Amino acid sequence: CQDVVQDVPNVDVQMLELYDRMSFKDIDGGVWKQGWNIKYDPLKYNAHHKLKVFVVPHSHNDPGWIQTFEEYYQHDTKHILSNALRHLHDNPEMKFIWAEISYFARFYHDLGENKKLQMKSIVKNGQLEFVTGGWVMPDEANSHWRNVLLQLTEGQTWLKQFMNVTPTASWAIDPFGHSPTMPYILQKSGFKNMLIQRTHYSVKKELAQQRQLEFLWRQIWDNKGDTALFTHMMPFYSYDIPHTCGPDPKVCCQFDFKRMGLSCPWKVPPRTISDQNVAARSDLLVDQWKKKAELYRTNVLLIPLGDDFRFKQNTEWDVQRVNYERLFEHINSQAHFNVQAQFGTLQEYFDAVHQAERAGQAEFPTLSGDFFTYADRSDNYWSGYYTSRPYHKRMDRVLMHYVRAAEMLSAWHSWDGMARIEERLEQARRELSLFQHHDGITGTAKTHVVVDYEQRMQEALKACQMVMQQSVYRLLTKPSIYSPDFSFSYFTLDDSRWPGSGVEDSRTTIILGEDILPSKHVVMHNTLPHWREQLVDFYVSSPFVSVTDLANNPVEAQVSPVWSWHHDTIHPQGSTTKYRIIFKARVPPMGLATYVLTISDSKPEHTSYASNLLLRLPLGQYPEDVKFGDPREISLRVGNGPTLAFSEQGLLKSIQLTQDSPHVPVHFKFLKYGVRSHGDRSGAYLFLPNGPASPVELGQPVVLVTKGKLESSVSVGLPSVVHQTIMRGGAPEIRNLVDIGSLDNTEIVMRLETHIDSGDIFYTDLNGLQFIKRRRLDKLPLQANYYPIPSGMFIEDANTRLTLLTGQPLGGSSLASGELEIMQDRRLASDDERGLGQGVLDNKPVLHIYRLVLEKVNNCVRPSELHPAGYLTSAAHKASQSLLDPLDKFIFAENEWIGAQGQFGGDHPSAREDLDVSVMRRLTKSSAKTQRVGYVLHRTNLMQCGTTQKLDVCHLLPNVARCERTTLTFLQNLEHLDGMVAPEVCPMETAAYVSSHS
Ligand SMILES: [Zn+2]
Repeated sequence: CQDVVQDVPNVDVQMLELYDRMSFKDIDGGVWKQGWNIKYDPLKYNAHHKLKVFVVPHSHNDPGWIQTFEEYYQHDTKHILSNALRHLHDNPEMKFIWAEISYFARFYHDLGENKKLQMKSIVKNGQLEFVTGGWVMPDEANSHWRNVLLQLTEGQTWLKQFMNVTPTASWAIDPFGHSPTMPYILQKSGFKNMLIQRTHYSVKKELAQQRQLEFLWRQIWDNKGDTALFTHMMPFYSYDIPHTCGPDPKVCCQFDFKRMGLSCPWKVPPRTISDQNVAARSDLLVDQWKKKAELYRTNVLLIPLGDDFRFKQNTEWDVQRVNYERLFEHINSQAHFNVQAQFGTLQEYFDAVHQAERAGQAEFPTLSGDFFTYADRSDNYWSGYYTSRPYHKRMDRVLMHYVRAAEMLSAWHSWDGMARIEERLEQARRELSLFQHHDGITGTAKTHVVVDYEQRMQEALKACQMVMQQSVYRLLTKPSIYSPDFSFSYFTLDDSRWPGSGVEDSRTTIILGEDILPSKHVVMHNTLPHWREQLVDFYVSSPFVSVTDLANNPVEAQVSPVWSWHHDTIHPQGSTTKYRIIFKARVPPMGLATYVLTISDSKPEHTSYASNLLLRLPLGQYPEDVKFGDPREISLRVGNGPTLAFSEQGLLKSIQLTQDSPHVPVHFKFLKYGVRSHGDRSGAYLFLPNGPASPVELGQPVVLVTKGKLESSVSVGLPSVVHQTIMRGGAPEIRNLVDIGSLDNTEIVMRLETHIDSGDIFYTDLNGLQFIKRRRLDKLPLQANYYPIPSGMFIEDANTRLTLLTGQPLGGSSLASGELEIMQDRRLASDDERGLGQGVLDNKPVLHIYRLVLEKVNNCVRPSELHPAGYLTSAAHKASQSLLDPLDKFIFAENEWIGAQGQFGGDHPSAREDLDVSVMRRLTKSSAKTQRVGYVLHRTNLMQCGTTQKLDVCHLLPNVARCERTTLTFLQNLEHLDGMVAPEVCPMETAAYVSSHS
């Protein structure tokens, strides 16, 4: 294994380093507004050194944006794919690339066998080429790497199954900035090349000037270069035809033949190509191509030809094909051009580029880093969509976990097709895959489309719950008794965090009575491959409840009241009819644990009761009366864990890690950003703040303090936010119920203030996979120092680190030494002129979840001050795991459960803490005679600060007949393991394995 901590990779372009030494001047470059007047030596070209031009037709299809998936399918996409099948069949020389397999599967399954075979013929002979072959073209900022791999797998599994093709070239023309997570996953999924477009105009100029627009993109920690993937960055402002022929859009627009009810903004229309004008038209176009070609190191030129939902009308196919063919015929026949031009595919471009490389014609630079935050012009930084529609951003992480749990729980067995496990899991995977779209999770779609995504994800959650509860009943019911009704609800799921009782009062109360129903079985699932102890809670009808395991061993518990917050002043009310029972569940690796909740007369031996302090109320049978008092400071400690001090407004002010350590200042504060009155308006995409954020007036808010042996919390009702700090004996958990209400042109930010001597350095993660060093640049505007916070952010000095872990992707920064900040929600009256044609006025209450880890790092082995990566501690990693993959809770639905067992997976290996089974998925239905199960293993890298059994997934299921290391999609064998043991994986590596069973 490589050391990813001590050694810094040597790369030609390191983006943090490049950023430091770039000026980012927005100079008028001429016809190429953000570049320069490109010049080439015409004697560069001759009969032995021709320019080879591939013109690659394409159609950018959004699976939701202005219209829903189905609306676009019926209005646009089904016509584009009908016409592609017809025109390509009829015209053997015509080419077309297709990215979105969600639309292609929708279309293909509706074809007659004749058309299906015709479709197969144009794929087989390379006329229609799939690029990436993901379900969608995903967002790269907010997306979790697990969901990027899921949507890739869903698209490529469809292509392999129905078209017997696996793309090895990626096409990502529209995501709003680019992540090195994409090459990481692509290169471990068999890919050889990828293409990107939306990178900062100053980065385009800078790389273009050095012909570094093609590069071997490696991971920021990769010393060896084994992660390297060949990347083509397109050089200009758009993927549209005016911005793809060459540097001058006024010329390129004349070669978009559909613009004869569309026109050219530069007011020179395209002209039909004739024998009268082909010599002149060809001279104009080839001059553009030769300028584009000066930006690249080979004599092979990519000329994309398309735009949004193009190639819809058969006459657009005619007018583009016939005019380009007249140009190609003229140019190829005229030796003075020294060009060979033709319709081509993306793979054809890359193949030719690598042929040129192998022949010594070019050697390509190496690059590490990311391409956030994107600006398409001036100060228009796209950091807005890191936060837009945060409700659905949170929903993404919930559904991610439920799909993982449902696939893992159901994987243990083969299921009868009558159970419809495969149908439910396929629905769940596709709704979540669809939401990865760059107008889904981004929050950049119209309100009615956001509603479609929400309803799709809600059906997906329901599908996962049905699979999970059937699976748990099977895993924990004696095989001699197990006799399932596949339509029956054996368990209901209990989720304290989604949507959140403050968002929807939906959690079921377990109603117990010595009369009516004395006891209830509950079951916890642990998707992680190690023993886990976590506090769990349930709603109960009485406070006099005792916890046992199934062996009747008592379990210490705490009962708290059920609190909710109300307006008219924001104040808490307490239930008289339901209570929280809280206890520590101990659950095996990838396993289940059964407990029993039992009512009594009065206070049981092993259940404690929390005190309640209301600073500024009956609780039925709750045996401790609520104490009252004036606003004042408070200090709480749970177990041996940290001591937290709170202001008289119920906001953290300091953390003491240990009894004999200092009171470290850590202040939470809420602030607000506004919208510019004059010039560019913030919208779904753009963050254009009218200066630094302003404190929110908190007034005299009501602070609720609940104190118990197992769990304590401070809650305050602030304007727009019910803020809560929960303590369970480690890093505290922060919950914000965010209701931005009617606060038009407002962004609400949560800031932490410390004396940590961070300076201009902070760390943010990419797709929950890796932490990247950021440097705050005063030469860039505020919105440019905003980065994606998909799962966490941290600041540190020589001695101290503060890490904030998130349960949802949000936008954030460190805008000053010792600060972190993270946006909670945004309400924007104005459109930001990127085509959505509305503001963001559909806000709804969302419960945001966080863990806050203050740590001493002076005895941690940290990377060199030159390393572009950071790494979490054990504590911060486990805290992230708590948020993303908590224990699942199941309440047995019926009065009695015959055959009930107490534990599943007691014999499962407890793997090293830095190892995860990201995916466990059964690949075969019951009717297959060799059953197959896919595993994705990810090993992170944790900082060694000076403090388990081997996991072989090949042997997790019995009767293993063989085991293959595969691509992450499971679609190709990479290494036969004669041994049928999976070798363990290196730090920051991800490997896939498929086990076969007889
Ligand atoms: Zn798009």
